Amino acid sequence: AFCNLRRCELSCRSLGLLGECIGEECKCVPY
Repeated sequence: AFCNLRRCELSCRSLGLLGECIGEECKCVPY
């Protein structure tokens, strides 16, 4: 499976941030 970027985003949105995928995993970004 791919990284769930379309849900990673909604998760970082709860912190007021953007979401981003690196390799197979999720992080948040200041963008």
